[PDB]
Amino acid sequence: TVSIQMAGNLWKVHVKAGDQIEKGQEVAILESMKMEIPIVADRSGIVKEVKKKEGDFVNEGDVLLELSNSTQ
Ligand SMILES: *C(=O)CCCC[C@@H]1SC[C@@H]2NC(=O)N[C@@H]21
Repeated sequence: TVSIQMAGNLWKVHVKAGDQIEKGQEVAILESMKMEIPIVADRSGIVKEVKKKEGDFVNEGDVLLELSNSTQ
């Protein structure tokens, strides 16, 4: 459902399976080779699955989150 938008490392994560998010709420943060980019929910929903973890490597179009309302 939600995906990373820049090359980097998933500095922090703020979602869990079964958690709730709302469009524009902070769900992760990128470090990007010493740059800083908040990662916010592309759409509201209940989280079904987190496709990465805090500290994982990530890239533009790499998966981040899967939502029950979007994986019906
Ligand atoms: C350089 O590679 C050393 C570690 C860089 C960590 C970076 S600096 C910008 C981001 N903010 C932060 O606290 N950590 C990330």
